[PDB]
Amino acid sequence: PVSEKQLAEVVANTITPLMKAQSVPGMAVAVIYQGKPHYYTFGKADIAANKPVTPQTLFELGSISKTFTGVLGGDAIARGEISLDDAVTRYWPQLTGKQWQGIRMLDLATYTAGGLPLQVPDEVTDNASLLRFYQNWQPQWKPGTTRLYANASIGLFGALAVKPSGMPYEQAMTTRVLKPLKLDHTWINVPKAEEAHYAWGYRDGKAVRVSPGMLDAQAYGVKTNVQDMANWVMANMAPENVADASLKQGIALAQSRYWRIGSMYQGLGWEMLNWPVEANTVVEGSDSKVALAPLPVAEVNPPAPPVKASWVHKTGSTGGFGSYVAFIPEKQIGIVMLANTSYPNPARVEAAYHILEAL
Repeated sequence: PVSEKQLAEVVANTITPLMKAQSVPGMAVAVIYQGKPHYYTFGKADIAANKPVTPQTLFELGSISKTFTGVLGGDAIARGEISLDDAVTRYWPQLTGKQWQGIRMLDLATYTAGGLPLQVPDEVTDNASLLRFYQNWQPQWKPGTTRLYANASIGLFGALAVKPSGMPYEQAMTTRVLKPLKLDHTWINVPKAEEAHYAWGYRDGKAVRVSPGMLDAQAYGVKTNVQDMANWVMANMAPENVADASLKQGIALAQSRYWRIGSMYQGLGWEMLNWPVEANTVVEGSDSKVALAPLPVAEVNPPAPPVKASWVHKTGSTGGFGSYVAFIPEKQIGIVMLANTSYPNPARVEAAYHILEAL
């Protein structure tokens, strides 16, 4: 049974050399081992103000925000409010272009609509321009044939998934997901009273924070601390412990397997590989060259329910932040790495695999 002081040793020996090689200002780390969350903090949250990183320090999750979007969407399906096979036009009737015919909610959620772009153009600033962007979009591929990771895709999924609730995205997310799991320090909009905890991200010696953007909340705008994130991983790793029924099923639906892309499977927000897996496979798959590339998919119909023998993970970044989350349900172990500088994905995955290897 790994000793507590042995776990502390492993973490330090992997993280300190990482921060020195990658010039990382600060980092909060959480390792889940045998039903227990272990926190480790390093460096500075604010270089100028010389504020240290603490368990209450808030970091920008960037794309890991998509795991929340997927679970919220999952909860909505579990309630009967939406169906994955539903047409997108059912929820947004103004989307009249013929190219939208045949596109389902599943496609928006899993990046298989046919080439929706990585980013929403900054030229888009309101409902009118947002509608125009989608009406004029010309697909490169037919639906359900190619996966192309994109904010413009799952971003719209989240915006539409909450319409039946009648609540605004931020409210739906707080009342159906955050409050039930007691994630009291997870925000889309950081309150005045909590700003003292919001770290600064760094890029090229400059201090930056994420900028407002269309569909930002649904695709990359969540901020949180290592504690709420640790409890987020535990809720997803062991969903039987979740009290609310729709939420519990929502989490199962987000970890289901809808498509196979080589050795990886696409869930709602979450990405999975079968466990056991070699390090090289997870690491090279995380490189922008593969991760952002368009690749062919194989449909998993019926969708396969959650497989415990899986490596479930998600990378996430913003201009000045770099984060990573990974867990293996069968072994009940997980890891959270939040940093205030965006360093290469491969280096993040390698560090996490090494640490989980010692458990």
